[PDB]
Parts: sequence; C-alpha cells; structure tokens
Amino acid sequence: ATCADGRTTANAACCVLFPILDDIQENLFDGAQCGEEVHESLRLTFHDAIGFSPTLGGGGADGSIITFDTIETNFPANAGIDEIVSAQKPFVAKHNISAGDFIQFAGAVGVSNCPGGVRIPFFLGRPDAVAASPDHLVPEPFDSVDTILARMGDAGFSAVEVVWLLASHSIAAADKVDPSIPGTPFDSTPGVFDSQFFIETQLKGRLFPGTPDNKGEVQSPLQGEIRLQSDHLLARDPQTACEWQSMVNNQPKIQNRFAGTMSKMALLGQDKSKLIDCSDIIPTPPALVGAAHLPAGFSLSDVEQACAETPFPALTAD
Ligand code: HEM
Ligand SMILES: [Ca+2]
Ligand SMILES: [Ca+2]
Ligand SMILES: [Zn+2]
Ligand SMILES: [Zn+2]
Ligand SMILES: [Zn+2]
Repeated sequence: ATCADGRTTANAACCVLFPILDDIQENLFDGAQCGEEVHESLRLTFHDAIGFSPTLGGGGADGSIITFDTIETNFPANAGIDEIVSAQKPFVAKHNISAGDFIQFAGAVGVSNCPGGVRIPFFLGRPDAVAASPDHLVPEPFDSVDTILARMGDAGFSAVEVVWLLASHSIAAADKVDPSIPGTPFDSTPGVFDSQFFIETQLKGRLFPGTPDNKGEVQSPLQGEIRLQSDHLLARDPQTACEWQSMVNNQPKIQNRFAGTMSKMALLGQDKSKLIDCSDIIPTPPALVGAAHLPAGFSLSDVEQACAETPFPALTAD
C-alpha cells in the first residue's frame, strides 16, 4: 500500500504510524540516535510487559505503566522509569495510538537506531489497559538467579530466553543503582548493540566505579562501567552460563534471538491474531560497528570462564 505521503507499507492500516515514527525519531530520540531515550524506552517495554502473571494478574504489554502511572511509577523497581513515562505521555495523547502500542513501537523504533541492532516485529491494535500491574513483578538486580528465572518463567520465558533478552544490557545504563554515578553503562559500547556486554560481564571485577556498597551492584572491570549482581550471577551460574558465553562474538545469534524474544515480550497479554503486522514501518538498523574484543590491556586470563563444556573464545584485546 501507498500512504498519503508516498511512503509504502504492506498493510494500509499501518500508515497511521508514519507520522508517529517521524515525531519520535526527532523529539524523543534526538534525531534517530541510540542514546538515553532509546535505552529508557527499551527498559519501558520490559517494565510494561513483564507486569503479567497468571497467578497474580496484570495485562502484560498493555500500556498500563502509562495509563496507571500514578500506581506503577511508585513501585520501587520502577525507580527512574518515571522520566521516560512522563516523556512518552504527550506523544500518546497527540497521536491516537493506544499506550500499549506506543510503548512497543517506540522501543522497536529506538532499537533500530543502534548499530548492530534489529527490527523487532511490531503489531498494531492493543486495546487500552484495564488494570494496573501488581507490584513485585519486575526483577531486581539483587534477586537470585532462581528468583529471576522463576519470575521470567511465570511470564512465559525459558532460561535461555532470559539470556537472550539481556542483550538489551548492551545498550543500557544505570541511574539509580549508584546515584553518585548516574548514566554509567553496562558495557563499553552503550550506543552499539553488540556482544561487549556478554564479554565484559565475564571479566574479573576490579573496582567499584562510584561508591562501594550499593545493593544489587558488584565490582566492575572498568572505570565508567557498572555491573549488576544479577548479570554477574547469570553469566556464571550453571543454569545460564553456557548460554551467556554462546552470545560472545555471535552477533547473528544476538540479533535473531533478541528480535524474536522481544516480539514475544511485546505480545504478553495480547493475541497476535487480533493485531495487524506493521513490522515494515520500523527502520532498518545500521550494521554493527566494531567487533568483539577484550578491553585494552586485558587478556584471556581476565575472563572467568564458567562453561565447563566449551572454552571461552580466543578474543584479542584492543
Ligand atoms: C532479567 C532481569 C533484569 C534485571 C535484574 C534488570 C535490572 C536492571 C537495572 C537494575 C537497571 C538499571 C536501572 C537504573 O538504575 O537506572 C536496568 C537497566 C536497563 N534494563 Fe534491565 N534488567 C533485567 C532485564 C531486562 C530486560 C529483559 C530488558 C529488555 C528490554 C531490560 C532492559 C534494560 C535497559 C535497556 C536498561 C537501561 C535503562 C537506561 O539506560 O536508563 N532489562 N536493568
Ligand atoms: Ca503493563
Ligand atoms: Ca554495547
Ligand atoms: Zn536526548
Ligand atoms: Zn533519562
Ligand atoms: Zn544456580
């Protein structure tokens, strides 16, 4: 189909998204960059969607975190989500899209700005949310592997899918874990969707980048990077370590698995058969820049190998 402005899409119902795309690329993502607001919007997709429990309730990827912001933005795990919720709200108000659709659309558009990134499948038509998420459904960095895997499993994700989703931490920073060093990334390339996160989390810790006693934080290998306890554990625990290492220098796998698992996440609480496929509105991401490496000065002996079956691959240092 051909939209009013000449841009094309497989389904004409998707044409409504083109002005939304343009508006967010300029006014949410600073001119289509893979920066702060992309990182925050990607986190928001998860905090919206993971509010889904057969036992406890919540409608998943339903926009509840916006619609019921007064409740959800006060949950402790939603610390520091409230800025991006406030930023997204006016776009929802001005564009006649449900909040659930908008959150997933913005997340997919944002990821597509990141070199190495993917075009996450995007479906249009989620109804407005009808309940707030319960509290305590978002994993915390001080939660154990067993707790995290049980929570994610409750929502429908296998252990390997949790690892795949954590490729998000390749384009990510922390503002609240250590509030003395806001904006500190989880890998050395927070503007590049790459395997550096899976490499750098496997390194021996060396230092605390800010203060030395924050809940849910462990030592980082690098000044200017922060390491979550949860990521530290997931990289090393026997239940997940082999899958974690399999992501290292495996860009095609990171791409394929992140896109597919994000689509699953974006559809929690929804039925794809009642939605319209608008995947081709999402921009084409740039190719990866750079290549998997150890940080400058590091060597393979700095890697804490945790997969008994398969040795860590022989990366070189910058
Ligand atoms: C599996 C358990 C997970 C835990 C324990 C966890 C924990 C965290 C924490 C503590 C932060 C930093 C918040 C702050 O202090 O500002 C963070 C940031 C982030 N998380 Fe995760 N996360 C998990 C899974 C995910 C998943 C599945 C996604 C997928 C979308 C995701 C995407 C992000 C992104 C993109 C950021 C960066 C936000 C920014 O730059 O402000 N996380 N996460
Ligand atoms: Ca929700
Ligand atoms: Ca990265
Ligand atoms: Zn900005
Ligand atoms: Zn911010
Ligand atoms: Zn374990």
